[PDB]
Amino acid sequence: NAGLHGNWTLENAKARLNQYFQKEKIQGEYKYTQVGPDHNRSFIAEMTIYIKQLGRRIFAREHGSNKKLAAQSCALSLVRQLYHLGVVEAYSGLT
RNA sequence: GCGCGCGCGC
RNA sequence: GCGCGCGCGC
Repeated sequence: NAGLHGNWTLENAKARLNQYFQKEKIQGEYKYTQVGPDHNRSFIAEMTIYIKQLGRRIFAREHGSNKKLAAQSCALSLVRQLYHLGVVEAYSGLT
């Protein structure tokens, strides 16, 4: 499954996104939305970034049971999009 | 190796 | 805070 998407996963996606941000001298911000009531809260994270290489912006919107997971999934979608658009290489590290 | 910073885990 | 792994710069 990650095999279809350049071996980008929840555990390596944020690092690779931040490295893209650094190389491009941009900064993306996670925008969070509360889901469920206060005693059963989970999160939407979303982010929009302009990609110089493509001349267009991309977007991700993901749910997680906590803020950390919501942000990791958001970065995962973003990074997998960049992979399939050829902006970003397949993951080369270890698994 | 230093400066700035990031990831995963505990 | 600690461990391991990285990035940009010099």
